[PDB]
Amino acid sequence: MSWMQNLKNYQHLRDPSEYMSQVYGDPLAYLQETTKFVTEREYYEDFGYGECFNSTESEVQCELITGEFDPKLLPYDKRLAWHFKEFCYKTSAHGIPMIGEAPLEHHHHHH
Repeated sequence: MSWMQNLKNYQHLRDPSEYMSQVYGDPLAYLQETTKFVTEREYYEDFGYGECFNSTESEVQCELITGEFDPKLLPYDKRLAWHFKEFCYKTSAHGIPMIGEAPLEHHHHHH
């Protein structure tokens, strides 16, 4: 699984694999990250709750940690830190469950 970090640790190539290892759920998530690398309407509009805010079967427990979301092993740029960590490795769930602007906009989820 360490290959996931090995790709996402740096941005030298346009290979989608770096972002396919970033997000494990809905294609739209790492699709927008592949074309942008930064926040986007669709990137947090259909998202908000799940492994990486996604609506797919939780398998690696991103709500706490996966073993690939280790802060010591993943380099953090300003844009990387905000988008990557908050979307995937965010453990909290407050009034803003999105990457940025969420005026009481909570995506459907179950407790």
